[PDB]
Amino acid sequence: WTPPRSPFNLVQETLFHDPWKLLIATIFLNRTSGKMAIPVLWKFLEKYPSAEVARTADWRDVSELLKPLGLYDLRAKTIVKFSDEYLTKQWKYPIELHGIGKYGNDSYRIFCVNEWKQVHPEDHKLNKYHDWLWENHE
DNA sequence: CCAGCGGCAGC
DNA sequence: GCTGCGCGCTGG
Repeated sequence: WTPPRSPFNLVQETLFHDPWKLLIATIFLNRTSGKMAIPVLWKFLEKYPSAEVARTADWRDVSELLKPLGLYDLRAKTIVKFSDEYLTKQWKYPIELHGIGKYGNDSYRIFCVNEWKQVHPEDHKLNKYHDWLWENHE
């Protein structure tokens, strides 16, 4: 299953191949504009390229990267725990994991698995993409 | 110069 | 079903 590319160019479209990276991106976008968040996301993924590395990170280091985005303490701790649960819990949907709610779960179910027809997003950008998918389906 | 704004956990 | 977390951005 490969989610098709869209005219909205959501970052999920280029990260769906790695569920952990896609979900980290959704966390970076919590109450944070993509214009601010996504540049720092590339910085985060360089210093921490996988759940295995991020699980062992000092949350203070992560916080330093997140500082100018806001919500730098909460989310730094969330990212570490989420990355640990991502590899230790035997989840089917990432909503089961700490730090992922409906928005991250809707993203996973549209981009990482072929479940977009079962999804009813409430995020604006997800809705743009999902509405376009129902249109151009066939 | 100023204030409104861009998910999720926990209780 | 309510609150805290939070910065730089942006328009006026």
